[PDB]
Amino acid sequence: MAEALFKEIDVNGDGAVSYEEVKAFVSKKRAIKNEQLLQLIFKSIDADGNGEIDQNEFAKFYGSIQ
Ligand SMILES: [Ca+2]
Ligand SMILES: [Ca+2]
Repeated sequence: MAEALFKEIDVNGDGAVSYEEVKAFVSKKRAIKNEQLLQLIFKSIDADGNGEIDQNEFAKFYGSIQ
């Protein structure tokens, strides 16, 4: 219900979540192996898609307020 979830999932306190981090987030709710969805969603959720999505990018992406 906020952006804190993005940083919360980042146990490494890096403020960035890569494709793996994303797939893991949803994996915590169930078991759904999506190679295509992961790749597409990875670049989609990532503003710059630079290996991982930064906290700032996620915030601005939340709600598609770009
Ligand atoms: Ca992280
Ligand atoms: Ca990034």
